[PDB]
Amino acid sequence: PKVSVIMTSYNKSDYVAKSISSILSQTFSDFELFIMDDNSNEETLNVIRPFLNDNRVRFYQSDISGVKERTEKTRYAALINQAIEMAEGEYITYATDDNIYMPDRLLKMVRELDTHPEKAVIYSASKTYHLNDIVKETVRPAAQVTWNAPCAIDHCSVMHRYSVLEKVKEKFGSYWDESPAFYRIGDARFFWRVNHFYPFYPLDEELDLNYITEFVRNLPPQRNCRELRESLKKLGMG
Ligand SMILES: O=c1ccn([C@@H]2O[C@H](COP(=O)(O)OP(=O)(O)O)[C@@H](O)[C@H]2O)c(=O)[nH]1
Ligand SMILES: [Mg+2]
Ligand SMILES: [Mn+2]
Repeated sequence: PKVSVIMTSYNKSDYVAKSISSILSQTFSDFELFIMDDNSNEETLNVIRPFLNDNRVRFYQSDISGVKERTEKTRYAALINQAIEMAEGEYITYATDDNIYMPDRLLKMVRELDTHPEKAVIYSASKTYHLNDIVKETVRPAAQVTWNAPCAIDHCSVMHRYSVLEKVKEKFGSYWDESPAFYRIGDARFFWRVNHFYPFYPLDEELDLNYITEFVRNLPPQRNCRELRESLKKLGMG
């Protein structure tokens, strides 16, 4: 396949079917979808089950159980790293169990990378609807090329060439950072690694949507956004 979509899942039974359906109905259909379930409860696994009949889905379930194992590593970074090692696509993109892709997301992002060989990482705008009907609507624009993506751009709004993963692994030893000190902001920490070598190019369209309507005590102190952002400003790549 041209694209590898990597989705992480953990106990969001009321949302995961809408997320998976949004990917399977994409107008660009040449992808493989990894569904990396982190050993969710029965209700969630039963919602996911029928989607395993789609021949593009590659379903993996971890054996993770209990607070020690849940807090040893940033779990979605570990699962994304596992999927990357099995990925066959030229372009890599990410999805979560509570985010929805707009129907033309893959077509438009693939076209941006096919059309501009000089771009290696692209990001789109993102929208969040607050329900209570809609009480609030938030948009995260994609209006400029940026060398400082941490906490400005979400996990679910990006697509990049597989070759980006090579450069990152050469300097850092892994793709995503599995250290549990970056649990709250794992996507930002991966973007911080990518931003040592590549800027993020904007695609000014809202292509992903979010609907908002013992574990925490066993994590190490959480590093923050300001730390990553200041570190890149200091790095001075743009
Ligand atoms: O033990 C866990 C907890 C979460 N996740 C996944 O991590 C991603 C980010 O999680 P969450 O939505 O809880 O984070 P937030 O929205 O706070 O960034 C989601 O795909 C979850 O399914 C996971 O794989 N294992
Ligand atoms: Mg987040
Ligand atoms: Mn979430």
